[PDB]
Amino acid sequence: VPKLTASVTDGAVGVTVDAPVSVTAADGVLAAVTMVNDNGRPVAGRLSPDGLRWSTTEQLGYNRRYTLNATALGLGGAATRQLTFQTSSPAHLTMPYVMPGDGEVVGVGEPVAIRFDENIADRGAAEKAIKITTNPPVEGAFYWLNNREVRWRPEHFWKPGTAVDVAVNTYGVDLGEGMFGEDNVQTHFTIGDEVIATADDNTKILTVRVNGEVVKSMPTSMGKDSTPTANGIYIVGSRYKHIIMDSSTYGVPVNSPNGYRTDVDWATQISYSGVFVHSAPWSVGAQGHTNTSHGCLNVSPSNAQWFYDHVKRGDIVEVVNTVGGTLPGIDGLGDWNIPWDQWRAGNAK
Ligand SMILES: *C(=O)[C@@H]([C@@H]1N=C(C(=O)O)[C@@H](S[C@@H]2CN[C@H](C(=O)N(C)C)C2)[C@@H]1C)[C@@H](C)O
Repeated sequence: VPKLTASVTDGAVGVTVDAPVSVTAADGVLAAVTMVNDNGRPVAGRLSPDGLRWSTTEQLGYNRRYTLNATALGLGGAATRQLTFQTSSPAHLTMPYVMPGDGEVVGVGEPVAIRFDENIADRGAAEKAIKITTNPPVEGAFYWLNNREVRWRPEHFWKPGTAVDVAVNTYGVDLGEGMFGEDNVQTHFTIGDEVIATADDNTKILTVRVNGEVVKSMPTSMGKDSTPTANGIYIVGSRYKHIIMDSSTYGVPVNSPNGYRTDVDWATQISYSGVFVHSAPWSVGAQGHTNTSHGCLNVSPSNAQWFYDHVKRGDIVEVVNTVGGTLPGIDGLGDWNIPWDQWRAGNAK
């Protein structure tokens, strides 16, 4: 008689739904295989052309009891078998979100970012549920920025032309304290040209290199000694054609000495802390000579629009020789300031 094997055991509980359920027959073929819930609704499944193996084709649900019926037929006759199991019952669910967006072309400094809408109690599980593929292949590693967002990057800036595939396979995974993934998330992106801009406080020149060659110099005026621009490696973020900056947000009333409601053009964000490269017509005389800002890299209106036009998310701004300290590794765009050994060793525990 034929032999039936399944990837689940009869009477099992807490069966995780991160995996398909499969049925195999030896010494015969599968005539039929059905799987239903406790309202007798069938789960989508597929039987191989050779009749040897069947598998479910759609996500199983949480809190469900499934009944599997299978019948195989061979030379020695027929065999019919049945089992029931129950799936995980989460305490909570969390949903993941991943940047950069799918399809995007990004700069050589862009990390893979996966953000959850709940605190992750088992970072180790989360990391293992995330599969990142790279071509040309390159070693990278996970580091957590806070309790909800993990980052991934190589030791050195990405090589242009690298395809990155990210499969966040969290559905059915116990992420700790009864917390399970709400769904999977998939994304794909590509690394473009190496663009690295360097602001040297010694010279007050912001020089932009594309694949190693200067294509632009910009006189700049960085943060004054009271509020200096931090040295470090910054990752380019969002850009805006026009933006305001209110001191009303952060407590300071606009009708106060240090208050400021300021219309700003051509702003390219390079740190979560609020450092921008932007249009500063009112500082043009100081640019290339004196620092005058609150930290932002002030450039001329046409130098700011050039930057907004030719610089992309993930490109790099390196700041050097100023009187500030270093940008925090965990700023949000400060990832490269954490030494590799510390980054690679991670903080999953
Ligand atoms: C660029 O100069 C823009 C930003 N304005 C700033 C400001 O005047 O405060 C700074 S950020 C500043 C640093 N910490 C403060 C804060 O919110 N915390 C205490 C955490 C705000 C920034 C470069 C433009 C608005 O001036």
